[PDB]
Amino acid sequence: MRAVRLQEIGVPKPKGPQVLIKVEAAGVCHSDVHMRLPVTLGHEIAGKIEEVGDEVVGYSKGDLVAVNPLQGEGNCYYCRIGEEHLCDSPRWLGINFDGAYAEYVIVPHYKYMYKLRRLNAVEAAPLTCSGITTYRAVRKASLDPTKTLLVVGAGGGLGTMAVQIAKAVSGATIIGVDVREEAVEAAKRAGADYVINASMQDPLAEIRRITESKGVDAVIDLNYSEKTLSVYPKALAKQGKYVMVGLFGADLHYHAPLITLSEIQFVGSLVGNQSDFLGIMRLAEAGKVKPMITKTMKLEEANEAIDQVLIP
Amino acid sequence: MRAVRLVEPLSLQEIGVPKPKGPQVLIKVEAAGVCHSDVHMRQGRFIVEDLGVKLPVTLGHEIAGKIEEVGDEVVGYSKGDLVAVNPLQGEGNCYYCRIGEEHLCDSPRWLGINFDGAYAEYVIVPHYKYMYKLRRLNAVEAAPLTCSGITTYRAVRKASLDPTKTLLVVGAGGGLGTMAVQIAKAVSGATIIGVDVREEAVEAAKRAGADYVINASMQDPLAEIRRITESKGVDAVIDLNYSEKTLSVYPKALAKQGKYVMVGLFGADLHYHAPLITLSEIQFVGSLVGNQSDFLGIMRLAEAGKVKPMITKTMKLEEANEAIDNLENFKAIGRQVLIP
Amino acid sequence: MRAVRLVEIGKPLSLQEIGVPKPKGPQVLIKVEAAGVCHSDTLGHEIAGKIEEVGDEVVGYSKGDLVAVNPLQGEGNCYYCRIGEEHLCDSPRWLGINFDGAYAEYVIVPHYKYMYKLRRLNAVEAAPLTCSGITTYRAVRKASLDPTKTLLVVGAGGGLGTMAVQIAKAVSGATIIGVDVREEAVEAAKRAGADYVINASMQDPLAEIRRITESKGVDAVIDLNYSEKTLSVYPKALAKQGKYVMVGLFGADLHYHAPLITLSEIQFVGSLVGNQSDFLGIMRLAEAGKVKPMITKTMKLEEANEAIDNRQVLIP
Amino acid sequence: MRAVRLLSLQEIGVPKPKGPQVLIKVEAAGVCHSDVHMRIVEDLGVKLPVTLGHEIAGKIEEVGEVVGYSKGDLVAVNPLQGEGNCYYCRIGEEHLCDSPRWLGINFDGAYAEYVIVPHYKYMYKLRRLNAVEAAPLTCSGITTYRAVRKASLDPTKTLLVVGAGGGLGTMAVQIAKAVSGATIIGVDVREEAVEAAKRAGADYVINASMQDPLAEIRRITESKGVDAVIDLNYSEKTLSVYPKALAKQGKYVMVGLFGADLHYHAPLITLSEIQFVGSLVGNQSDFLGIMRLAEAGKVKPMITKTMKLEEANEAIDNLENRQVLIP
Ligand SMILES: [Zn+2]
Ligand SMILES: [Zn+2]
Ligand SMILES: [Zn+2]
Ligand SMILES: [Zn+2]
Ligand SMILES: [Zn+2]
Ligand SMILES: [Zn+2]
Ligand SMILES: [Zn+2]
Ligand SMILES: [Zn+2]
Repeated sequence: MRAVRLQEIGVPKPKGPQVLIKVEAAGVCHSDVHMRLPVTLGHEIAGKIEEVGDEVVGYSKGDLVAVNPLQGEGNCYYCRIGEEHLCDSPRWLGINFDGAYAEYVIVPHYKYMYKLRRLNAVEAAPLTCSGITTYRAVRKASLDPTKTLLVVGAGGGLGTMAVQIAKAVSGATIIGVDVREEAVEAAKRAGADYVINASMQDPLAEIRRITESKGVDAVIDLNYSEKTLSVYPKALAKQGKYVMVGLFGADLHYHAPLITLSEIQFVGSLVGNQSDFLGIMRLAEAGKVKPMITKTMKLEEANEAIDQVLIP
Repeated sequence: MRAVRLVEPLSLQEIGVPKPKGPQVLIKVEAAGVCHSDVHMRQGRFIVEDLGVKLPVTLGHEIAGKIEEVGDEVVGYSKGDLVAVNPLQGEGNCYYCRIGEEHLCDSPRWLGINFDGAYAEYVIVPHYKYMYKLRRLNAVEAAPLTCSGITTYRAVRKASLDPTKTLLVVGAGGGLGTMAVQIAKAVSGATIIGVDVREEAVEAAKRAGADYVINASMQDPLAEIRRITESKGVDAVIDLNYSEKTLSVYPKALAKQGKYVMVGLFGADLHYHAPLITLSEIQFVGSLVGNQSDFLGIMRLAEAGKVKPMITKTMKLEEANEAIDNLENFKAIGRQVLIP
Repeated sequence: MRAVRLVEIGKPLSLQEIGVPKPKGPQVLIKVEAAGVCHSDTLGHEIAGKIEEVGDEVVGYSKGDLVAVNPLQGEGNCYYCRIGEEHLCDSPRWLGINFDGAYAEYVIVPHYKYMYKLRRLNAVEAAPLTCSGITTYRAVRKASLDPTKTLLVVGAGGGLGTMAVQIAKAVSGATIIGVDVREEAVEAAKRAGADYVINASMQDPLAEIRRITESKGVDAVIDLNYSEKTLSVYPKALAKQGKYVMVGLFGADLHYHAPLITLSEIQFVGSLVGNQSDFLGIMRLAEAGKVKPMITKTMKLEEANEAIDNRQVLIP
Repeated sequence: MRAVRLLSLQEIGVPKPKGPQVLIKVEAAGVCHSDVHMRIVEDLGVKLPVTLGHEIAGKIEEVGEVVGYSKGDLVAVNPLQGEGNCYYCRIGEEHLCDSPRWLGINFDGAYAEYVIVPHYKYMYKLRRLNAVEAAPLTCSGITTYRAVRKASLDPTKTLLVVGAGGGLGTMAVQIAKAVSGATIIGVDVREEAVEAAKRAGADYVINASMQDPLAEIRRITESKGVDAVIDLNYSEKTLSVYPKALAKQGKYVMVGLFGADLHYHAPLITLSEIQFVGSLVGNQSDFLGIMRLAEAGKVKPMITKTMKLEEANEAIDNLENRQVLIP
């Protein structure tokens, strides 16, 4: 089979709880940029089951599935308490284990799969990464009907998904902020109750009016920047939670007395566990959260994409 | 009655004794704790602009004493009862008051801050529900609990501890530190590591109940923490009275999902690389005071003897300015309590 | 002013002519525009109207303001008031129960903090929320729902049922199964947002649930105005770790085999009213249109006895 | 090797550990009332014969992929292991798995000289405790630790432990004392039991044979009642009496399998927001918690009586009328 690695290799044979998948969709995201041994990339997997190991239960050849790529070894503290995404020595498909940048891919254990019924491989693949990430980020915001949330860059891919999830799972008031009329509009279509265009308005001033000067109870900053970190924490209400997600090389700078006086919290997040995967997939399969705007490409265009869902 | 008040140093005035009406309670002060917060008060910063403070005002937010007279609406308390008081009282209408976090009230009634406090012979408690009847503790032992006790109790709760976790208490040999160690020992089951910089402070942390203690002046603290936790790091850090140094050092001891609980008002900034926060799911959380639930918790622990009173130094009401000076010039080791 | 009051147990309410209280301090005098009436029934615990006058200590409210009121107010000193669960206060001040209510032209609200400024809703639309809204909002929270769970609402086509369906739909992301006992009630459950619906008087509820949940059962059941029948049937639909939230006051007992409880880690939990946080939540949702007002029937204050005889909203 | 299976003593072969499996040389096999019931097919899909013993502790004889463990290590084992695909396994509640692998129940247990642990992650290296002290913790320890967590205790609350002087009761008292800060009231029916509850750490003890327990509980709690009751091995009597001691919002944590029904007036439940919650076993988090406590000496081992592997049936008989078998 073909395989873009960090070639023409052989097709692994599934044994035990393993499952061999015929890749129908291999998502690509900025994380693949940080990657670029040998190792096949592709941590956003979706496809049809080609063959299952003798021990596999509940799945048959032909089944359409999406896969949770981050799998813990089980013995460490994080695996034991149920936070395997924070495993000390994880098995990460497309990162430290061969991924979906190929015609076929092996899933260590069948429990990490999710049978697709409503979505197709292309619509699901991105959910195994951005979906899990965003779903956990909303969970960390600790929202309820009495609260108001601010989603930064609400008109982007991650932003609209965050708005959709928050609207489908919390009942909180949602304020989306972006910088272009188009994005602001995308944020509104995602379900934001209020939208702000930082390019035509002072977001803080607008947020202060919307919340009657209280500020927001949570901010979800997906793919934060030095700019966002210096601006949006100012919008936090007392006890507000600033949920940061991403890997940009920037530092958090905040006056300590402001944190203690207002009991604010800065919380980080990046990926997610089986519970997060189950949640986003149930939502997507129910249509409560729509698939990301996607652009399909060929497997050979992998490098191009990195320079988007690849279809073997 | 006599009363030391902030008029613009504090001045000893001779004002009248308020008469309790309705739910109000008149208390004959037996103990008036003094802490660094009173230094901020005397400096003005932190009050008139934001806290609605209107000079002159009797300071003293750490109250304990005997009930002198009660309002006709007061229920469950009688003259002669010995009580401690929760000084932070919400107005009720704001969001924080509605969700039960009145200490974060938009316009609180704060005894000793924007309402007359205990630096006097008598003090009025707006509503009797803010008191706690003492049975085991005396006024002197209880007064500091209304401030440092509530604060530390809440900080421990924010650490989200459980039997599978390990906590690090920074400056574990100090007043606040030993209190945090004791509370964590009594309410969580977590492994407790105390760190300080002096042999006597380190020993005090041990006596407070710490499972492990570290003298950061002798051993590299981070390396010892890694050894004790077998490279995992700690699940929480409680940094009471944080400094520029502690904030730059201890967050590095955090395990994945670790929570760094900062308490205090020192003029310093938190500086941390964002990718480190997201990769490890760490959290930086602030705390300063506490609500009725926090007060209820610390008083129950103290009354049961599960948490010991702070090392105290009793002084007279007229020595209020002196007590506060000892705090400005950091020459006041030991909780100073005024006995009117 | 006019005011229908309970002058004698067993006997009917009497329309007396008492004086209009004068608001002092934090108190607020409301010109009643809507006085809800429910089975729980100067009475009137479902209050909504315009502010007539405010006490000298009132802040944030002015005469003319349209407001809804949380009738259950704690004394503050007891354990429950201290931890923020004042609805379970040991000696509460309950408007319309042990304190004069809204069955009159004017009513005094002990403290302004218990009010909520109406901006989208009118008095009639809001009054019911101060009771059924709070109750249902808290019941949904106790169900501990999330997107991977499924909720069963019993009697989902009724007034409380449709409200519970709407709230669960607007705040949880959970799959919702609604069941009731007559077609009009069933169709109403669908309109309320239930993903699946069932008529228990026409078919066996337990088999359908099994099918829908693919034999897992439901993660939570909210049994509004439970009965001897519901309690003997629906707990059987619970999945492992399922929570059975019972709401109501009917004279019936809960009877369940203990081993079934331990083996599945199920929980039976009761709920009846709610606190300031629940009131804040339901008002926020209603004012935002995320949950619609109850179907109401307006009547006159004089018809109090009549209404109790038979959502009916009295209007002075 | 010898092995008492479903009881008969057989002479079967010693399995060979492959992959993540671990072969343990059993040094302690706890026995509890659950084995009375064992001695399940149509349900748990039990394929007879099967070696009992779900309370495992011993030395690692051989490791299969195994990482972090070596031959000679002393370990205790979490016997309840989920298959992974079901809802409960996915959300981290594998003890409630739809099709679990349960050592000593539907998989060969410790009633033998050797036993296979499917995956090494279910073990816990012993440092302070010996095999005999640890074995019971894999069952009663996990169970009681989870029951205490379900009580939702905190320093502002008070807990009542029923039968506080028994094996499970003192365990519950000790765990609650070490992990919550709640005030603890232990109740029992004999002077000696009441005494055991006190030594366990109870702040207050009640001899229900001398004083009316509900009355004493009200006096202690100043008429509020308790915020939680942990009723380990409940009976028809406990369920009819103690729920009356619950304060508003109180949680009645029931644990056990006795054939009794819960009977309570609904209005009482709704008016007080009380909760009846069941529990029986526990997950990896529960195992980690109880073992950390025990290994730190914060919770003491159960009073134990060691016996021979061949006395398995006798041990179970004794229950029908903490015993640990030593191969
Ligand atoms: Zn990705
Ligand atoms: Zn791991
Ligand atoms: Zn102080
Ligand atoms: Zn307030
Ligand atoms: Zn009503
Ligand atoms: Zn109360
Ligand atoms: Zn057992
Ligand atoms: Zn399972």
